[PDB]
Amino acid sequence: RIVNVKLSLKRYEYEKPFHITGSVSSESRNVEVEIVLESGVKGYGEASPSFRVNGERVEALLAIENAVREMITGIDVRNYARIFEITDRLFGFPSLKAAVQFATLDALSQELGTQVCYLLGGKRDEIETDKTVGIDTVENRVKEAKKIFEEGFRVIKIKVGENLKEDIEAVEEIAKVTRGAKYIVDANMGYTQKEAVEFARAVYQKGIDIAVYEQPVRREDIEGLKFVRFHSPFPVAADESARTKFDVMRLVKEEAVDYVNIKLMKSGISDALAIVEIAESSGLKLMIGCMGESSLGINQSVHFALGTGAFEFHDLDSHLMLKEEVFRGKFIQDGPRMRVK
Amino acid sequence: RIVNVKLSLKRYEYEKPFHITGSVSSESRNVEVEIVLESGVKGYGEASPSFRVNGERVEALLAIENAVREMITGIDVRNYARIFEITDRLFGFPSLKAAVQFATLDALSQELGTQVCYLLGGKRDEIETDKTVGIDTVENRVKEAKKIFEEGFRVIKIKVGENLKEDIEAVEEIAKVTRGAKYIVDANMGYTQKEAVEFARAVYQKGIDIAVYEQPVRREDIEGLKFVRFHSPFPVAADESARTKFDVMRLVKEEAVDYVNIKLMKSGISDALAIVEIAESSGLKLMIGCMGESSLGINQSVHFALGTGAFEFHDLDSHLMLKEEVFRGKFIQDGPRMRVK
Ligand SMILES: [Mg+2]
Ligand SMILES: [Mg+2]
Repeated sequence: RIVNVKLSLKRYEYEKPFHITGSVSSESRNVEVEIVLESGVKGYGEASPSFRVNGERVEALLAIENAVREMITGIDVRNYARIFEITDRLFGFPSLKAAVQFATLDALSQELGTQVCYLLGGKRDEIETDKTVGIDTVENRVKEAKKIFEEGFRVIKIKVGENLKEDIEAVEEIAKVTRGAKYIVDANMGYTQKEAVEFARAVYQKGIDIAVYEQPVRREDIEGLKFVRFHSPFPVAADESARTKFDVMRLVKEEAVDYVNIKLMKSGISDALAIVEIAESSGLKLMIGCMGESSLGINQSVHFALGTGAFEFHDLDSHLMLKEEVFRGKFIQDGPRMRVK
Repeated sequence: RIVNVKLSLKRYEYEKPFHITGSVSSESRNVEVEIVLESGVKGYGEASPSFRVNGERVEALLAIENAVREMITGIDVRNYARIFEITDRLFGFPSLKAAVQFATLDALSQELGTQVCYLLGGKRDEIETDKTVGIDTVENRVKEAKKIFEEGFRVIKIKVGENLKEDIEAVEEIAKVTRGAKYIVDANMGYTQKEAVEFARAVYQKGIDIAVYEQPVRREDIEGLKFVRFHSPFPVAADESARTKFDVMRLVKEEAVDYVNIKLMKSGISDALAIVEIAESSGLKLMIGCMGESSLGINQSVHFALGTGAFEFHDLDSHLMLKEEVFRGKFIQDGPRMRVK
């Protein structure tokens, strides 16, 4: 039984300003969640709210701690489905929903003498994450790309979306100095339908292959996502357009995308599990991503990825871009590789 | 880790012959599955093969005991997702796939010190099953209906499909002497689309309400199921047409039915979990059914239902129709009520 739920503000600084389409961050403000059971067991989760994607604000999350306590204290974690249904009402605070739900499983796994990944199926023992190259000058982008490659990452995520011509130039240059690596391009909704297609064609013509082309158009433009998918040689993914299990069910029905970038910060554990099942029951493929989680937060996704083994690609580099005094995940990080203890 | 698997035939005789559209059974021949772990823990499951629904034959299941053994031994039950994936290759032996997957969770939960239902979410502490009135003369159907009503069952499942006129009469007669009960009518594919619609409209005209109208047409007639759904007042369910998670995705995409009768014997635990997620992500509603399971076999569905709490109706009565020496389920039953220990 849950006897207490604590929310705490935790600030983390980025090695350097992180720039993506329409956004620049030098700080990541998260809300840490701790659940305490009467037995003494403590489960931990982390919420990394996004105003841009989920409409959330950290101050708002912190303001509802008491309501969260009233919602689930007294409930036994072995009846976790009840906790999941209740926390699903927090659809306006998706990142907190995710933290609370994971902390619940974290606590439950401890009581059962096991780990969250095994509770979810323990399908994989290891997964590899890519690392992101934020928007900057072509020169700096190429520089960072080389450094990432030299660090051992064989999947490089390239941000674009604000300048088609320069974006194409950047991808081409990066490709030259990182032969052997796969590439993921993320426009974070910056392109129009035709621009998105032009980008893919231009890069394809140079002999460059893109593993995943993330959310090229605006979030409401489902038809646009489909248009790019059907007129672009690379796998197209929905990120901002895919927050709930209902959004995914809709994207599948419309045959809108080849991929969906699942993020616990958008869907929580409950919807994430539904999306995994939906993808495995259709032609949809998945990749798991992140927002601004610290190591404790990425831990939630690592266990989810390892347990379900449902992803072709993993973009869980958030903690790698933040200055963090001490590692706090229940997993092992070895370069791009991640395993469980 | 699993060090061995054993399959063995188990026969159960019916209190009386069970008659449904195009099939009469006097006995249920099941295949019990036992998995042994290096720790000494033993997991149990039961396969109730259906030749009519799954194309399975008891002899064939027993014949591949060695193959199954080779497939799963050496795998830790904490990595159950791996076992699920491997056993998914037994799509030609669905009932066996179910028995093995459940035996796995049964063994896993024992090691973790909990029960299968809690492992699956522990959503509910109690569920209620209906009881079936097989095909017979109107007079005998009415007699069995009264008896079932007297036993405390408030949801009565009525078999029909071989005689439209007599079927209507049977349902109308049963309704008069069981006021207060809800009814589920199952045609087992016996009607043409128009006959199915006429059956429903006639019952409706007499002021009778049908909770679930199961598989009124042939299994391949998806548009027929949809036709009945759009032209009759009661919720229409797919049973024989819904075996795999892929069948369900198709049924949802085509808006063919209101309900899907999930059966572990058709889907196994893996697909059943996917179907539950697909339903919760759409307008689809679910009921859980059975084939010819004995108490040990029904236990698999009871835990699935209690843990997921995903069903509106429960048709888990096969063990109540079979003569069984000793009860062998890990659950408690009081009339239509079923709870866990
Ligand atoms: Mg993205
Ligand atoms: Mg049926």
